[PDB]
Amino acid sequence: PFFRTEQLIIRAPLTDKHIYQPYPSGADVPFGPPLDIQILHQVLDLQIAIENITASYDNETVTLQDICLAPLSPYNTNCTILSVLNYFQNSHSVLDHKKGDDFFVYADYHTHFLYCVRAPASLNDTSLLHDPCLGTFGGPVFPWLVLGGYDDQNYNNATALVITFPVNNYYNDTEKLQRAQAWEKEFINFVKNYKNPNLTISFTAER
Repeated sequence: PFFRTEQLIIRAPLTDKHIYQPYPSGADVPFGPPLDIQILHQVLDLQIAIENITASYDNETVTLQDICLAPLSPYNTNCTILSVLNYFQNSHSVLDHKKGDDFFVYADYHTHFLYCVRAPASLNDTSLLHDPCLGTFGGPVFPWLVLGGYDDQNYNNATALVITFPVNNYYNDTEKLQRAQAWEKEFINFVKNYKNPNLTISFTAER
């Protein structure tokens, strides 16, 4: 009777903490293993791969786009994806945005992250990048829904990422429910056969 939850919890066991040192000054900001830039690129590609899973249901193909919660559709049909990567609009190149010299970096994904976790609905991070914080589904991503293992409200210290793909409930529509469940089986098969030594992944699909 409520939305269906497909979910991943991702950790980076072989990755160390690192230190963001802001420019021109500012105090050091620690960043947990899974907010390493290379880990975030890997996770974005896993997320996109999930977005492009297709299941076979009799003579139809079922995509996530067919079954996902797209509350702003038909005008914005982007699937709702609650993920830290949506602060970068699920874009490798936004994630790599940086303002810097040959010696110094004035703004980068650290800056954007630190701003967005406090202003998730903002269209402009007020920094030299001027990047939006809104996810590509047109809505905000609250930091406590997509990060775990941090202390207080220091989301930069997160030790796990939470990625959620809401799917329609299809209450009183068993036919479409069949397609959603076929896609969920394919989701499970994919993730259970995805082994990346730099990542641990807990994964669940709706019962």
